[PDB]
Amino acid sequence: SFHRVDQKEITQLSHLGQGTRTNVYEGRLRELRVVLKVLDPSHHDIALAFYETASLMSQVSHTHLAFVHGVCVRGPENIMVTEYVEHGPLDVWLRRERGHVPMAWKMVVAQQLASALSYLENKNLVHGNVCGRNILLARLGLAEGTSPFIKLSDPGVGLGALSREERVERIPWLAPECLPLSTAMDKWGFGATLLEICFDGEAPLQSRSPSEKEHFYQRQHRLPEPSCPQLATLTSQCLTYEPTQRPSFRTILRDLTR
Repeated sequence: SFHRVDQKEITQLSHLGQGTRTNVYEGRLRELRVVLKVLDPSHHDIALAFYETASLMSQVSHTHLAFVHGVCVRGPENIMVTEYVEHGPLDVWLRRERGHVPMAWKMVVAQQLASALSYLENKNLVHGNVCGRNILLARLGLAEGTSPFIKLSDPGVGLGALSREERVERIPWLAPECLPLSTAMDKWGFGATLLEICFDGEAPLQSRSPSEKEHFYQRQHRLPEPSCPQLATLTSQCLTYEPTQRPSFRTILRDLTR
């Protein structure tokens, strides 16, 4: 159950990057500013999972969830059409602007992200790809008199269909119980994303090889506590290996607002 987008209705512009089994381009939709996520040549089950993401994210709404417009099926190309959010991914922005972003700014985006994930929890819908790359900046909020505004993008190809190798590369955003689907995984993803934001877009463990990322989870080592000193109790509660011990998003949002 998703919108079929006819190929006459879209224009493809420049290449922005590569997502999980995708090439991502800027585009136009007749007009709206969009991103075009072109799937790799794939087995039908990967294409199904791609369609499933588009279907689920088409039937939810939130101020801090980016729009999904539909899928264009050119034969045998599959292209998801989604919102272009003006200032792009949070991780790249933070790295370019590092040492100019105050703590108070970071508290605002954490609250906004927790709001969106509170709604998804209430809807009992798994995201499965909460990370800096999928947080998009609609307003910058650094100028005097302003505050930032973010949007969480769709998860792309559903986590359930990816290979073990791909799951290892998503450490430490990936919930440990997903290494060998519940809404509990998104608590861990959220916690990992808060560390990423606090470290100015440098996630922990990203200078290490895949086998060393996996080994860290095998031993069950505890991730570092944030440079944002207020957040430490919260990130550690989110990043606990036992999923049932992680707090609800009602509790997370409540604690962040004060």
